[PDB]
Amino acid sequence: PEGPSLRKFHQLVAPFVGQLVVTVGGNSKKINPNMLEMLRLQDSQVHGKNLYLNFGLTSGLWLCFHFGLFGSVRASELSRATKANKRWKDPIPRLVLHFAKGFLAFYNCRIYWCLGPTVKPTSDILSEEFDRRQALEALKQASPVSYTLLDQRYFAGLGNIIKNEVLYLARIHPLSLGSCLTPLNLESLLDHVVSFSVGWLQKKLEGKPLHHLIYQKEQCPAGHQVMKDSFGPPGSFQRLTWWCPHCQPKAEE
DNA sequence: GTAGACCTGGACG
DNA sequence: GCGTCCAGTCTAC
Ligand SMILES: [Zn+2]
Repeated sequence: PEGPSLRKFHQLVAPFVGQLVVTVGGNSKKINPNMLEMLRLQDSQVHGKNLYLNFGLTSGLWLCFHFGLFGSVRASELSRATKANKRWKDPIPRLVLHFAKGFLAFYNCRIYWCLGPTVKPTSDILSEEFDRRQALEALKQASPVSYTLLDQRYFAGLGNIIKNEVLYLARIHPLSLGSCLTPLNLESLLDHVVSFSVGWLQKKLEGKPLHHLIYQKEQCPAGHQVMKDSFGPPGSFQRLTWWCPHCQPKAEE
């Protein structure tokens, strides 16, 4: 659900760190609510698309959250239905941590026990420590850049809106092989990765709408027809790809 | 296994 | 503005 989205969720968690969990609800099968209640939320960490919560009385237990298309974290607030589905049923949170003075609700998310966190901001596109050397080394391989950009090892937080928009901003075709691009090209691509993700975050802190340049658009800024197709491994959830053949000619061998 | 809703912003008509 | 569409986890079958 993109790395800016996870930074927001982590921030919503932050004021509850250090409080006793009083009651635990939600519909999730796996996580026995009788492991959390009356422990303290003693740490919260975010890395790329993952959120890690630690529970203990200090090391401790870690719950990892990985969110779906409609996944969300909500602070002392419930989501509700606004109209009838084509065939009004409110969404059911998967986990709720209740504190003495508020709660956190977790929706449309796989939640599981883990040994701990893996939170390193070298591989994280929004962190100050984002390691562009390793990102470039990943981008230069003989693979379409649109595939490599989604590798969370090098671009933690990069999802489909970022993929599609930055490829347009760099005027790079999504099937161009990183090995057939110039070093200047891939430098512009990294610049746009960082700039666009940060700008989107700025728009999100205010209530400003993010307007797509290529993503889900019929025409490009120049007025061309935008092509849409799906590329990558069949497991992938971000195969959908928008591009303008005119502004993003495929670089050739 | 497959088919599809999703409480929703952003983009169309 | 008004209406409609659709883009990881979960459910139905
Ligand atoms: Zn164009």
